[PDB]
Amino acid sequence: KTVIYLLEDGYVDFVVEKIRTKMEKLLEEKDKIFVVLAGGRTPLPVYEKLAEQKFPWNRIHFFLSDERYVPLDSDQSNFRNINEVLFSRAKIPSGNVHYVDTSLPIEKACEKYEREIRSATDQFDLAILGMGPDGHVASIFDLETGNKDNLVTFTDPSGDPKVPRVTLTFRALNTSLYVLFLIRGKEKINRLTEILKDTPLPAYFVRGKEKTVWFVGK
Repeated sequence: KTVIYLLEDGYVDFVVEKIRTKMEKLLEEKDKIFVVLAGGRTPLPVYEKLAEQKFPWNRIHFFLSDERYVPLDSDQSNFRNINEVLFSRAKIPSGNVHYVDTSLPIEKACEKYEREIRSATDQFDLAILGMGPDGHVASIFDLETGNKDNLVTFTDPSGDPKVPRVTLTFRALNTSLYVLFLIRGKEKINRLTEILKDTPLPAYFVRGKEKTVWFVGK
């Protein structure tokens, strides 16, 4: 099923508490858990507070949902931004953090990341995703991209900044037991209403195997 929380106040705190609870439940059941993270303006503040929680970080493995094909120290890099708020703030083992190596030619960066994901797990436990004001998810802007028969693919220059992207596909995202979307404001609410009326925006196709949850602010 899908659950939508409409929040007026205390957005970040509420989201962090829900994520905390879920992650703690997962860890009662399983030795290691596997978590997919989007970048962007809404997830980052949530990660910043998650980094402060007392988790057994050695049991938690993290994967980017997508990456901009730019240097990893660029302010446009999802790695840099999530490293700043989470990976460099919580004491997560290096081996537990998985990202796109944009120093490689883009196809090779994709294949390397695909191999790493496969090696780590056949199933994500949790995906924490944003959605753009156009309905895009991860760096899936077009349905062809999301439908690619791979776990990881790449795009032509797309989105803003308009740069090539490496992204997990619908296939990869949809192995997640729980998919959480974190959105705020009127435009993204408008896109969510379109999704409720079966408009095939990219985000429409990403569902958790157990549950899809939207945390909607504003």
